[PDB]
Amino acid sequence: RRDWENPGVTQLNRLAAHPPFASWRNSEEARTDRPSQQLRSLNGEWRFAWFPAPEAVPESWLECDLPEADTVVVPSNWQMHGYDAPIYTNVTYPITVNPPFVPTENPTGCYSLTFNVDESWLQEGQTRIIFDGVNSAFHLWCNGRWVGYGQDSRLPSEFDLSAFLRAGENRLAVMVLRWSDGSYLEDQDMWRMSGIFRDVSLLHKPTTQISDFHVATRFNDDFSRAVLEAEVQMCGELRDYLRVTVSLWQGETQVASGTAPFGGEIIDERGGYADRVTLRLNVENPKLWSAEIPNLYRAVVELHTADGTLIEAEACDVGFREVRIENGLLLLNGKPLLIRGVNRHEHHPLHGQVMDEQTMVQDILLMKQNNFNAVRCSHYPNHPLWYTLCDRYGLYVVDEANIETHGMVPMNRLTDDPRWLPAMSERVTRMVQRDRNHPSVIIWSLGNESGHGANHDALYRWIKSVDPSRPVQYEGGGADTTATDIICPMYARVDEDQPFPAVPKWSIKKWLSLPGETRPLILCEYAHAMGNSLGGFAKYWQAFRQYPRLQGGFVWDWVDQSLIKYDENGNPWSAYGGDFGDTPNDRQFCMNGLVFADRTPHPALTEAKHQQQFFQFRLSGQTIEVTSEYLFRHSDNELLHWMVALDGKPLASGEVPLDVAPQGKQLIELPELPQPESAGQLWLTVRVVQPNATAWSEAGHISAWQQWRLAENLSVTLPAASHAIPHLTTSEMDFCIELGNKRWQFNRQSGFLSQMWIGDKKQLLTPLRDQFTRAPLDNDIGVDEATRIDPNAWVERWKAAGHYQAEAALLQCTADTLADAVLITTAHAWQHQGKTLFISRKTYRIDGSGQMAITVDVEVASDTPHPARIGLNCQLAQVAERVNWLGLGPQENYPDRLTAACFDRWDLPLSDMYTPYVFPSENGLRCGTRELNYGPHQWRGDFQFNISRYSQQQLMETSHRHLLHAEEGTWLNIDGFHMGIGGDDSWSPSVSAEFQLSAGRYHYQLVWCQK
Amino acid sequence: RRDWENPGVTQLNRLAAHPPFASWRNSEEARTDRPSQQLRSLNGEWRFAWFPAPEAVPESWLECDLPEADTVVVPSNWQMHGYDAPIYTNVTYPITVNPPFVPTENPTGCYSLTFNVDESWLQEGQTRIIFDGVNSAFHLWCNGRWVGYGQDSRLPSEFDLSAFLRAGENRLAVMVLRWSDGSYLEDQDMWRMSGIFRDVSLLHKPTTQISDFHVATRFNDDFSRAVLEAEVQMCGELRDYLRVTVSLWQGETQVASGTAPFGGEIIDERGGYADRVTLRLNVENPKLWSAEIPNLYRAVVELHTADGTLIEAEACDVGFREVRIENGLLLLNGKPLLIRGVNRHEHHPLHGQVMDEQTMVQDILLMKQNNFNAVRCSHYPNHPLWYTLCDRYGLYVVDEANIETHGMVPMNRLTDDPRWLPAMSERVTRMVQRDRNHPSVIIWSLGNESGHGANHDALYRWIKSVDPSRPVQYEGGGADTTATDIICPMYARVDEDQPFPAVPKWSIKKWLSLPGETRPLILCEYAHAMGNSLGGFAKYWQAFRQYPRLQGGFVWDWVDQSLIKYDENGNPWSAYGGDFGDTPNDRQFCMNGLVFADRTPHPALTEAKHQQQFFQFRLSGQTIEVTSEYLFRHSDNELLHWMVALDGKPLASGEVPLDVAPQGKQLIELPELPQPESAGQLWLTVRVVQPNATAWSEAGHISAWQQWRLAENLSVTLPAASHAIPHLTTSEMDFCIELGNKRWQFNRQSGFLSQMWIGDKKQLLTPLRDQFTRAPLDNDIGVDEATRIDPNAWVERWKAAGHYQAEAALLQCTADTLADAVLITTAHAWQHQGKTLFISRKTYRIDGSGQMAITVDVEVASDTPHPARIGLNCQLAQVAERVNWLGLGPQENYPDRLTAACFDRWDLPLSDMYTPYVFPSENGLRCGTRELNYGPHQWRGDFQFNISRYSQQQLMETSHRHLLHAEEGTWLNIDGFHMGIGGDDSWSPSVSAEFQLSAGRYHYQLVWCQK
Ligand SMILES: [Mg+2]
Ligand SMILES: [Mg+2]
Ligand SMILES: [Mg+2]
Ligand SMILES: [Mg+2]
Ligand SMILES: [Mg+2]
Ligand SMILES: [Mg+2]
Ligand SMILES: [Mg+2]
Ligand SMILES: [Mg+2]
Ligand code: NA
Ligand code: NA
Ligand code: NA
Ligand code: NA
Ligand code: NA
Ligand code: NA
Ligand code: NA
Ligand code: NA
Repeated sequence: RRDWENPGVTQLNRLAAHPPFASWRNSEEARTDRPSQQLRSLNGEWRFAWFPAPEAVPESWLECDLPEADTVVVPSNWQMHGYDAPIYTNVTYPITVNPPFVPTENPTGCYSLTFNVDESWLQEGQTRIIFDGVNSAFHLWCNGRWVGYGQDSRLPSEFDLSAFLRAGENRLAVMVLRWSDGSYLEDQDMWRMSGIFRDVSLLHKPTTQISDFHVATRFNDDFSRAVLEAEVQMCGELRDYLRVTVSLWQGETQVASGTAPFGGEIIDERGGYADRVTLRLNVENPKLWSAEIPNLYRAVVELHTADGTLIEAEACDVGFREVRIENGLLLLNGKPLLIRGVNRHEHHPLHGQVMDEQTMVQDILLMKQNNFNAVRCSHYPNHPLWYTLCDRYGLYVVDEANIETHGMVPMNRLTDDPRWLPAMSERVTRMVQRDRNHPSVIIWSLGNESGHGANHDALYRWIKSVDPSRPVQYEGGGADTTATDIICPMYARVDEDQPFPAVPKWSIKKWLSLPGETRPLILCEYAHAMGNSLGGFAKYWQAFRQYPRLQGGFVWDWVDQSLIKYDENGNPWSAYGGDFGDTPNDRQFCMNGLVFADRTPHPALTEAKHQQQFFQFRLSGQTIEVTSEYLFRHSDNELLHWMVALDGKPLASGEVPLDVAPQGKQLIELPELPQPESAGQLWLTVRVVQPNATAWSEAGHISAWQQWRLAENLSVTLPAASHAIPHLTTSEMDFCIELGNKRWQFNRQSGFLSQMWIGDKKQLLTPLRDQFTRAPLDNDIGVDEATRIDPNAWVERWKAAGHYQAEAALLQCTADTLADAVLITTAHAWQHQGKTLFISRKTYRIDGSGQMAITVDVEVASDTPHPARIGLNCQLAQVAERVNWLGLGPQENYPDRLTAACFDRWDLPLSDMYTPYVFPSENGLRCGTRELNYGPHQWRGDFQFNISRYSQQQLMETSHRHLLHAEEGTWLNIDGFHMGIGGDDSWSPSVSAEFQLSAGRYHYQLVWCQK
Repeated sequence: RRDWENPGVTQLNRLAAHPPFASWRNSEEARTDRPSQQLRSLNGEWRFAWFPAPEAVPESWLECDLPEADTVVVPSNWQMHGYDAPIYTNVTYPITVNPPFVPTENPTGCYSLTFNVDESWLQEGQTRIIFDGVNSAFHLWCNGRWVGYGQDSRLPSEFDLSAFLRAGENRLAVMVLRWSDGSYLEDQDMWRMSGIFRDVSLLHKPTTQISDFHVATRFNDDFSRAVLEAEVQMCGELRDYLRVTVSLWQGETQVASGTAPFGGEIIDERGGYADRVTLRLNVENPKLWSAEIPNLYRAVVELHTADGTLIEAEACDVGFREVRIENGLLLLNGKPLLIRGVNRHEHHPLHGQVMDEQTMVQDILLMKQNNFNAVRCSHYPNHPLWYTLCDRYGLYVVDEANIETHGMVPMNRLTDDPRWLPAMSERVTRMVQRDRNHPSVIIWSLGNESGHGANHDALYRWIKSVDPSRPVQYEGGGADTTATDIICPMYARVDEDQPFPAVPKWSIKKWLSLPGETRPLILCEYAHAMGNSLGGFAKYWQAFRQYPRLQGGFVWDWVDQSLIKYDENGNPWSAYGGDFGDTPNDRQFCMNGLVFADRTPHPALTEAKHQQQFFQFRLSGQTIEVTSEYLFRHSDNELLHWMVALDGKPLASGEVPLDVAPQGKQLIELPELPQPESAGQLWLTVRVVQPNATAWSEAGHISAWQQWRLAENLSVTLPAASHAIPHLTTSEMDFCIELGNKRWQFNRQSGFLSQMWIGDKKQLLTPLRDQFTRAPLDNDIGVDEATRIDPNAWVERWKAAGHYQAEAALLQCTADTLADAVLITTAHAWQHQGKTLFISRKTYRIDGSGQMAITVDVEVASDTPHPARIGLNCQLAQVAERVNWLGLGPQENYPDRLTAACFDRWDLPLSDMYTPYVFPSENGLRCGTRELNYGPHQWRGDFQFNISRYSQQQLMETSHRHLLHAEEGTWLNIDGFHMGIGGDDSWSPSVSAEFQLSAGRYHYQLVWCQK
């Protein structure tokens, strides 16, 4: 019947959706959340054979294992075992757009398992199989007989096997299709994979059973009284002796309990639900759930006879919290939230889209350690364990339906079509039925990038009707449609409007106050963290803090979707789109994470942590004012450490207990600090330290920091009068300068310093030259292709203007002998096709102390695109182990992403001065640097620098980090000025005006000496 | 696969729904609505075989005609051809409630047709087959090859036959199932039938085609300017040369036109619809559509080339009107509606549920002639022609989705279940897609009696999104849920609350002003017209007129659902539930009509016509004030006739043209009327007559009437002195009175007048006795049955109290001789089990003029249920041809249903004094009667009476009208007092307090003489 090419058939013989069941037959096991004998895992070694189409599958496979089959681990994606290629495409569907049809060549995965069933399971009750995740559609047979069919890759499909099984050995056969009509609703920007990629389980339920239960918590005005309402539904043999008991536990203490027979209130002319009961439990002074303090109770639902026979028990964690929107604000337990969120795909570099507990916990720990309090399930319901972990560790969750039709033209072509309403309804309704009891879920989402269709409006109303406890949001069709309670745009900028036709992205500040608008605004996606990014992140956070109705957002996104491949030597490397022969593909656009695929942080993670801090600081004279942004908790695991240093030299430090109420303030007066006689800038650094370990952090965890300049004493002392005078030697081709053990050589044809000697050892492999370009960042490139040129992207503007190919023409090169120095004066013009782009005028003053003072003045043509940098570069002959600097660090920082960096004396291995972005670009810059030390060299001034074994040219020319080779010596880039990195999005120019090098004239000065 | 036991499969290979198409290939034929050669009817003689289940159908039937098959007319219901029994059940499902399963014995109708097509249809283009109505589900084969499957009995199912067609003879095979999962949504209170019961057609469209079009009309503040917006969608290959023109025609004049290429506005990030276009046409001073003046334009939609070649055209009638709810009022073109509505099922006594143009037109004519302006499609989409007729004749329509789940427990079991959302959605969405261009449709309804579920809220929102031009209503779950724009209760009473748990029926006046309530109230069902009913109808209309937000209602219902059966002699009779061996059944509950099945009016229809009049009248002195209730039309076809009569004798008359603006008033001063010295009451009668014929009425049509009492001159003159004196003869057993040739005999054992003679001829066949009971009306019975007794019903209260069994104990019987008269005095006690129910005290005075004056004083025990009547009855020996009376008439009238009746001298054949209700009961009463003449007899007083060949006993004991036999002589019932008939509903006591006989003591007087 080709059910996989029919959106009218999304399942056959599939059981109703419900909250997580375990069918405990002992109430104490249910209370403690211990394993249930009635819930078995079928994970492990299965048999697998790959076919190019379902028509290629032999009939014998239904009755008998195929000899050519392999033994593989389940859950798995079959692409991860090498059976066919994973495909990375963003918007464009991986199949021809011809709904509801899929390709005749439809990769088919034939899974089978021989497994044991105990006689006891078949003597009574009901045995069901549960497939938590099958991508994208499947038929199931048991012992050769057809059972049913399922679609929706991201929710459990359950089938009754009671009539199919025999005692002892049984065989399942599962035919999994890569493509189905469901694929039209699964166009998320991610790797396209397939298989049985979540858990498989066997569940025994009694004939008379709990078939559904809902838990709600309502509160009085000040949250001092609550009512827990539990609606319980049964299936099977309905009798007067039946009862439900709901008991509520706080650890080992029972706080509340209620018992009732079945038979709900009358609801209409035909009566009520005889198979339902609602229990209402009064709870005095409930401990409330938040991401700050994830207080949980345990609810045990016992189905039993009145006279005391437990039939079965189910249970869940209960978090007492109210979510409501009032007067334009999203409130949790009466207080306005500030969402420090991130979007998180389910991705593992080795296992693909298979999730494990260890990876989930690792992610949650890192998120909380970096001041995140919220996660969006981009863009599908997650593995069931995710919600349990968010309940327990404390993260707010946006649970999102598995509906994305991005590649349709227009985007709402399916979502406005009533014929696709059934398929869409199932993806929304079965999510809600599964996840509605989790306190961590605070907002429902209708899916992602599917335009706005009448189906969205219908399903919005459905959710509002069945679950009034949670707002519903949806970004499609302009972010503020009738299908959303929250204005939830993606990549709307802070101040700048983007007035696209039909779906404009207004400035978020402006959006709030459009005529008639009252809703809160929380960005579903913002700060696109692709490669060297998160420029302008601080601008979002300032706006969030200033505007009550700007309640935060979810960063895009958590983890790079890179996959591991192996070279000829068997060494692993990170692969992206196209690396598996997948075509068409979207190359590196799958890597947008704050962390690498192996969960190593990108530098941008520290900027997020800092801007998302829960304590705010102000300094007034000697007094530090600390303000708490916590809504519910006191600062009961926090001390403030302070330190004052003079140009990195510690002068005084202390620690003070933090005792701040939520939303409260504490004033801390610093002790009397002695005025230092020595020249330099005094800097105050404060850090909030957590003395005690928590569920999510180690003792000594730093949660917040801030820095201020204190008193500065400008140096007025003159350097000691030099004994010697440098000697100049002139030839037609060179100016040569000598002083003691030092020599400098300036080439008179090029006008550059071409060599230096310390003692007898040469210092340069390439001359010291101006540099006005950078190896383009992902944000500089956007959607620019070799086959599809985007002329608006920064890289294309620079290329078209000739920035990368401009040749220095020498205008002036002179030498003068002074009383105590030699002065070299140069001027160069950079030209492309008769156009002068830049002029650089320099002096080099070499004095009797051996120091070389370099003054640089640059003119930039007003009509050329603003340059990426204004600086110098050279390749140093030496490779040293360490890099030591006085300036911002320790991590990579750029002009629009340097708030997290602190001014101090930093010392790192050379390798740490390179950031291994999978797609290579300009990287490793440190800004605000006053002194740099490397080998025998010292540079002083006020500059930005990077230092590495890789030239800008190599970074520019290499597509993958594993293909980079260390060059001879060390490439040094020292910039007077560097352009912002941007990142509001990564497909259009996003560098704000104040971070563009538009001044026309630029001045910087450096001293180069030997330390 | 048993697709008929799966609510997830409602169709296979079915084409999208759309407005009525004809694929005109000539624009003038489209404009004039003439036949299209591309649309063929397949109605006529088909081959048919009946089977007990689909499993019994032989495979050979797919390939060739079954020899055992019969030739039958299609469309038809196979029950009407006698292949199996139609079932009448109200609430209880006709199948075991076990969703989604149906009985294994599932009557299966195998239809086939041999046909050929035009050569050119085999050449190119798309040939589809359209089944307008198949009950309840079907599979389709063409030339032995399976095509598809369909459900929903009340909307067209269309399938592409292009790839199945062959040269020469083709064969259709249609397997129709009586029961399917669709049956769970089709539990309407009606006969349960099956088959291909609406049209079958073939439609040949081009491959490049108009696939959908929507027409909208928006207005400025005073309706002097309109914009017609037409959205047009195509299927097939897009070409740059393609255009759409929409032209608007007022008869033969083109008033507006717009032309554009395809390609709609940008709607999201992916662009717009390249396969759609919206045309906007400015219309100055549009003629507006209303039921009062159904002004229509013709919209012609042409798919054509830029250089003028027509590809195809579609078209519809356009009515310019705005429907909105504002400030709690339902407005049409800015004016508040008063709905004079009726519910109408599609029913024919011979053809079952097959509708034809002639019957539809007959219904509309009768509805408009009886002052109805609105119809509710209870409870499913109607035959497509219905809406066209309502567009053109002018009736407001509520279009209702084919969803009723009344028999579920509770009522919302399916409608609150997300697994039934897909099946429900199609029944709503496909109705809107079909009917949205009809101006007569002003309100969408989500179905009937299915409780209130989340699926209702979802679909409510879907309609509001897709079609903002019409309010959405739904009565289920308490009539004021979140799924309705209009408070739309069924059988809510005017003043009396019915505070049922969960779903109370408040007094409609009270309902409006409940805290927070703002919506209009229009009863979806009221005034249940079952048998002798419509008591208290005037109370509704008084309330509707007084309360702005009470905007009327829909009477239940238009036509009795009786079916024709034939007796042994071939004579037809009207049959109801159970008469076909159908069991369980709900007997006469299928007959609730204002008209009989053959469209003959019940007496109740005139009460409806009168109360629904469009002119209101007041009298002050000699001035008649006429007020128009029309919203839009002037009284341009109206003449007022007035007449004054003294006790039925015409005294003066005249006529005046009505010249009244909508909502306006006209004063008409009556001339100087001559004062009659002759005693009696003067009565004024006015009637509004339409001099000119219309589309819906004949010349001379009476649309309104009213009566007033004018001057009364009481008679003070004494009658002529008696010439003779009556003589008394006494025996132990009798008092006999003689005067001339007249004799009266009073039985001294019984205490009643047992005989009268004129000469030798006996006048009585049964003695003249008190009567306190009536043959129970349907309203007296309710849901009371032999198997399940309902003690609250009036009939059960009367039976339990012994009213029907009470025996007359004689207390007193005396005779006195006066100066000119003989006086008989009697007293009787009616008792049951020692309890005295009633006491009757009488005097009979027989004077020398031969007149018998009867004075009756009755005492009714306060603790007995109030009696049905207080009167006398006898069986007269005489059978005469005519009945002449001075009182209310000419039609049957009761105390709570007599406003339409007029006081005058009436003269009818005896048969007209009997109302042939299919279920026999008390009938034919006429009230307010001062004089009754029958043969030689005259009765005078102030009484109610009925007169017929049927005793109350026979009417009470006979289940069907055709089983009644004329008894010897004539049964006369003369009541001093008669109880109301009620009818607010027919399953609970509904007679209002003021019409119950609760006064305890009653007096009346009569004179019996020979004329
Ligand atoms: Mg499918
Ligand atoms: Mg216990
Ligand atoms: Mg046993
Ligand atoms: Mg997308
Ligand atoms: Mg700072
Ligand atoms: Mg079905
Ligand atoms: Mg019903
Ligand atoms: Mg009247
Ligand atoms: Na805010
Ligand atoms: Na991406
Ligand atoms: Na503390
Ligand atoms: Na690169
Ligand atoms: Na009204
Ligand atoms: Na009925
Ligand atoms: Na007139
Ligand atoms: Na009867």
